[PDB]
Amino acid sequence: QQQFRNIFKQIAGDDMEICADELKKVLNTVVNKTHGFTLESCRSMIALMDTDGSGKLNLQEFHHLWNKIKAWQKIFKHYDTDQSGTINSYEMRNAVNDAGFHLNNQLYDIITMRYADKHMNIDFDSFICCFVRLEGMFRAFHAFDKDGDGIIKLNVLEWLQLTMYALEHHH
Amino acid sequence: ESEEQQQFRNIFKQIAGDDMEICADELKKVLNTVVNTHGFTLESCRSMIALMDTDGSGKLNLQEFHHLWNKIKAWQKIFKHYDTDQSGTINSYEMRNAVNDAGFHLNNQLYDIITMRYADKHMNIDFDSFICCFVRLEGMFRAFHAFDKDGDGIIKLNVLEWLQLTMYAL
Ligand SMILES: [Ca+2]
Ligand SMILES: [Ca+2]
Ligand SMILES: [Ca+2]
Ligand SMILES: [Ca+2]
Ligand SMILES: [Ca+2]
Ligand SMILES: [Ca+2]
Ligand SMILES: [Ca+2]
Ligand SMILES: [Ca+2]
Repeated sequence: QQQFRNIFKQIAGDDMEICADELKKVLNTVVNKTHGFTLESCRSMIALMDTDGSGKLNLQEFHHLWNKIKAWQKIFKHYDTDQSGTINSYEMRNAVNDAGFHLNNQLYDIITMRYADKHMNIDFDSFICCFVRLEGMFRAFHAFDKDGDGIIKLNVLEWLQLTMYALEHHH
Repeated sequence: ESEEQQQFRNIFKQIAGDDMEICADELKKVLNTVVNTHGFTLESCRSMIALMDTDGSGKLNLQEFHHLWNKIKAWQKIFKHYDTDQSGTINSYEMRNAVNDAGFHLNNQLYDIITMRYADKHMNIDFDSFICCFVRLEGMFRAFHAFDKDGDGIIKLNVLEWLQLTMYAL
């Protein structure tokens, strides 16, 4: 992680961790070309990759976030054949499935309604935002499902753990 | 009491518009101008509505708002009790007590999660976050008992049910 370490150091600043603002800046500087990451996205990335609960991303946490964005970008580029900077809503079903998320029709429509624009396309920022929320929601759940069957039984404090973790707070 | 309900009818008559019901934007207006920045955010008002919209209309009628108001009053009294230095904030130990004072029994993991989500970089909770946390806590307790139809204290969820909930309800 030669100058990856160095990129992290520049933006992280004095506390050596990355808050939402620093993440936007680094992400829009290095993943580049309207087509940029919003502060909404970067906050949900922090919220969901912040594994030690510090509230900001350290190097290790940032590096995992980064490998995730790249892999998701590969899938975007694969479906945006006509370089439009967007994929239509049908391709999103495919994208999500390719990235490992086998869902259902109710969920595919929720995703389209939430993340598609008025032409029914989905830009990269929305694309990444949606995948961040799916991975984050899946990992929150998975922590109670180490056996892997996709089914969990919860008591009330377990459900409060899950849900209070899942509900982001922005102010 | 009755007078406060009259007062509140008069606020609604002014800002609720024709439906006499308040959406999240309208609630924001009300709370931040029955007070005189800090103040409640849209995000928090969205959660207040999720909590107290007991008829599922998506907005608050007068009675639902009155109930909300009362809870905010009660929680505010708890907040005061701990913000002794008048700082507008309370610290993280103070939140555990405030939480327990408000009736919620939780555990150490929940205290860490509350801190991660509601505390600033100094590990203090401002009032917007305090109330926002409290309504979510109460809302989530209500969800649980509503999902637990047999009452055995346990709920079954699959990953898709979960992903379904987290995309609209949360
Ligand atoms: Ca920093
Ligand atoms: Ca961290
Ligand atoms: Ca395209
Ligand atoms: Ca299981
Ligand atoms: Ca209205
Ligand atoms: Ca209502
Ligand atoms: Ca204080
Ligand atoms: Ca049950």
